[PDB]
Amino acid sequence: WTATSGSCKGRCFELQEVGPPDCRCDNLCKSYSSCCHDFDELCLKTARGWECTKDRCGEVRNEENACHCSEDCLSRGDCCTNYQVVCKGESHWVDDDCEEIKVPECPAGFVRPPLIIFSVDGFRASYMKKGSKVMPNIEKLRSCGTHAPYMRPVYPTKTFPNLYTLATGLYPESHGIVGNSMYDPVFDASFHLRGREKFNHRWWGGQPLWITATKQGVRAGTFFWSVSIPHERRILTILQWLSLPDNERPSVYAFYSEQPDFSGHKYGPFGPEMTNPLREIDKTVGQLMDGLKQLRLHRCVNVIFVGDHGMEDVTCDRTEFLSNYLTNVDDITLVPGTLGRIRAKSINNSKYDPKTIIAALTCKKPDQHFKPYMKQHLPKRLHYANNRRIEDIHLLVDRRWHVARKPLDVYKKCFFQGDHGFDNKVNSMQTVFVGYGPTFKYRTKVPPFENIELYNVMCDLLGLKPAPNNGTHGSLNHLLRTNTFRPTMPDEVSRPNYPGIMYLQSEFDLGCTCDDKVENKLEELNKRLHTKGSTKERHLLYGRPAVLYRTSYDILYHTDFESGYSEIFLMPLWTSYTISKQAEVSSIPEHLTNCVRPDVRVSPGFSQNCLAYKNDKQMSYGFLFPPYLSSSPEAKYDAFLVTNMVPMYPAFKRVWAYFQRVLVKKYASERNGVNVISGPIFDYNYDGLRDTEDEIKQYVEGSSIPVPTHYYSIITSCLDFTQPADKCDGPLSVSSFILPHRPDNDESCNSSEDESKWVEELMKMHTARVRDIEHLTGLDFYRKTSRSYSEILTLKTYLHTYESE
Ligand SMILES: *[C@@H]1O[C@H](CO)[C@@H](O[C@@H]2O[C@H](CO)[C@@H](O[C@@H]3O[C@H](CO[C@H]4O[C@H](CO)[C@@H](O)[C@H](O[C@H]5O[C@H](CO)[C@@H](O)[C@H](O)[C@@H]5O[C@H]5O[C@H](CO)[C@@H](O)[C@H](O)[C@@H]5O)[C@@H]4O)[C@@H](O)[C@H](O[C@H]4O[C@H](CO)[C@@H](O)[C@H](O)[C@@H]4O[C@H]4O[C@H](CO)[C@@H](O)[C@H](O)[C@@H]4O)[C@@H]3O)[C@H](O)[C@H]2NC(C)=O)[C@H](O)[C@H]1NC(C)=O
Ligand SMILES: Cc1nnn(Cc2cc(C(F)(F)F)ccc2/C=C/C(=O)N(C)CCOc2ccccc2)n1
Ligand SMILES: [Ca+2]
Ligand SMILES: [Ca+2]
Ligand SMILES: [Cl-]
Ligand SMILES: [K+]
Ligand code: NA
Ligand SMILES: [Zn+2]
Repeated sequence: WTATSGSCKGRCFELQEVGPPDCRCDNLCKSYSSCCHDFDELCLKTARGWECTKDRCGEVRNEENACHCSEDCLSRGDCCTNYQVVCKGESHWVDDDCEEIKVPECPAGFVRPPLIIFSVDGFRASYMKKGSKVMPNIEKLRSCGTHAPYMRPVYPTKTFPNLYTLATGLYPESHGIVGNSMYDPVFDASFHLRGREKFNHRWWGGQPLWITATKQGVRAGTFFWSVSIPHERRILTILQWLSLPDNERPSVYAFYSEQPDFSGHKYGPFGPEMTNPLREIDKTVGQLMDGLKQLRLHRCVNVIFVGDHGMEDVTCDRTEFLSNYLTNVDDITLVPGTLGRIRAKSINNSKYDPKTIIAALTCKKPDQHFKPYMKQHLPKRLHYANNRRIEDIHLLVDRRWHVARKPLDVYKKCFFQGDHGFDNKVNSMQTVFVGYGPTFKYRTKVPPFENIELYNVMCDLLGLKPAPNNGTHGSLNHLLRTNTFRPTMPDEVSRPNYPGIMYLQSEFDLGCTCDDKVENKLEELNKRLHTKGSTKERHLLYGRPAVLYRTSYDILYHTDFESGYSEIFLMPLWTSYTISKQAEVSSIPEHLTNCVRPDVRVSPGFSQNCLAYKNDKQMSYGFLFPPYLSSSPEAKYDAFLVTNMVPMYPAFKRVWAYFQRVLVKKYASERNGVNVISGPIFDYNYDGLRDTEDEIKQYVEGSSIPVPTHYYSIITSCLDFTQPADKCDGPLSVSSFILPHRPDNDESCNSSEDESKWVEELMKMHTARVRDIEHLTGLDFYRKTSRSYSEILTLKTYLHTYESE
């Protein structure tokens, strides 16, 4: 209930929104159906349009008018944005040459440069080049400011998850807005774009930028706009707020455009009808910049032009129907479209089995355009599992496609030609970033980066301390002229032991065997030196990783590789080795096929054993340092040490062996040497963080050997590939993966074929940032380089996406 017969006089777009049944005059009153009776008359004036004309110059102020052309308007802050151009012979901002903004040039009384976030829904990254002729204002922001070729959205590439990630720096699984539509089973309530439940604050986790600002004494304009408030009115409202007295004036604002998304759905990302919405957005940016220029704020404000996601071609005919795969289709609820989320229609259904639903949806049609997953098996780079609002069963849908439950759903609701929501690596889902102003760099292009990083930078721009978030603070320092954040490397928590030879062969009763009783002082001092770490600078090129949690571990040196061996998990946390361009792949000799050798530096009690693997009919083993890449027949023996062994399903060993035998050498050949660090990951609770030992749900039968959920590798070389990996003078290049350690290859529909036809594609699907591996292991990599730490943080957030240009 609203007493809508209070008034909006003097209250239009009030920043402190008032409590029911007192009526409202804020940005969102329309959305709540709670505006005072006179809101439209007083706050949504339209009389005479949005532009000054020659006859209106120096007019008498008429309060009915949408904006003003009178002499007093500038003091008041409510001139039409083109007032100085029409009435004072000024030029439009877009027609002025750009000039470096070295320092904020702000009116007296401004304590910090304001920040204006200009957010555009569905603005696909390629619009910057493809629409450049019709977007002169945006092109000036882009060419004169700092820009990335594209910005990576989060998954799912929907509006609400992405705007709220922008606001918070958090993955959807952490902020809780995991879709445009959601069921929370704790609340037993549903969240939808249309309706009232989305207004409840219990949906919205983390701490968005406007709250961060308020908590720290920085006033914020309201970020949200009701759809019926015209764009010119949103711009004029921001320009009036900027004219408030110092004590009332916000320092941070957002504008939101529903375009070009709205038209993109109807006409496709590049429909001829798309030109007009792009023109209209540009004119809005123009009105803002002209308006700032009139207020002498155009070299004072930092402006961010940013999108939430792109737009792909998707039509009705490109729909897969679950009714074509499932006989029980009415016993499930599907969240449909450009992703699928499945749960049971009724929690009282005891015969609902997710395992049989997944099997019925797996590799059933030759060109099947979606892939089912238990959410914990989704690529770790999506960070899309650790929320009760995300259903256990997920469908990753191919770009250009929809999934629906039954044909009736699609023709009882062709309407649309564009949609979005797909995997956030997909080129069509990429969006835009431009920063322009005194705090951003001048005429600078930066590499693509993820939208989770922006909250930290917006905090830097405003002098705020960010709430804990998923950005890596410092990794975007290269966007900024000043206000950079200078972090220190985290402190190592556990120091390693460096064990020497302390055990006799016969102390080990591991059920292991090796044919190694082979027979010199020239070569014996040599092997001892290698065991003392003489080759370690070749194989540990960027220093040893730091262990950031409490544990007991040993550094083990060898001719070809160095490892940090966990006495708790009975295997390496990490294994590091360098493979030059010239290196040769050899085979495992016949005599060594089932060889596993005791490591006389490590107690039998801290070792794996072969009997456990023999007993465990499901589990086999592999090696972290590949025997195939040994430098010599003699060095090869080190690769068979029980301390280089890890538990591996036979199905996974196909993957691992092809990676180690074929791909490592291929990358060394393509990149001029590679350094590789590989290791296990344990993430049984799918939270993206390193498990403690008491979280482990599976061990090798009858043993204390924990089974990894994933295996990682980080493959580093010189960015200038004319220099070998081990003699690199400048910036580095990295690609990494987090491969799921699965007992079958059901994920890969073509896995009955030769590994050359499917393994590399699997690895590409599971591409990862070094930072993702750090969260999952509690390690910190690249500790000893000569590069600036900010540059290393950028390297650690890099994701190799394997999309064309
Ligand atoms: C991305 O960045 C974010 C931000 O840094 C990282 O998320 C953090 O991860 C931390 C580790 O998991 C986590 O710390 C926990 O906090 C608990 C207190 O939580 C409340 O307070 C904070 C601060 O105000 C608040 O932000 C939280 O908000 C969450 O929960 C509400 C629901 O009420 C949501 O609205 C909101 O969206 C958000 O949800 C997300 O986080 C939770 C986990 O907290 C998930 O379950 C959700 O799915 C969703 O992802 C909270 O309101 C605190 O109680 C925890 O302490 C327990 O665990 C520690 C381990 O050290 C143990 O020592 C303690 O004793 C304690 O254990 C006891 O409780 C157990 C569970 O009930 C029980 O089993 C035991 O027996 C014990 O009695 C813990 O410290 C932090 O909250 C979140 N923050 C956010 C914002 O999500 C994230 O990890 C990063 N991601 C990656 C990949 O790096
Ligand atoms: C989602 C989400 N999360 N945060 N925002 C605000 C926002 C943020 C940011 C950013 F980039 F700076 F972060 C930029 C713009 C916005 C504004 C969004 C907006 O005006 N709309 C989506 C229309 C009205 O929508 C609603 C939504 C809920 C309730 C009532 C109305 N939107
Ligand atoms: Ca959107
Ligand atoms: Ca975990
Ligand atoms: Cl959704
Ligand atoms: K076995
Ligand atoms: Na398969
Ligand atoms: Zn959309």
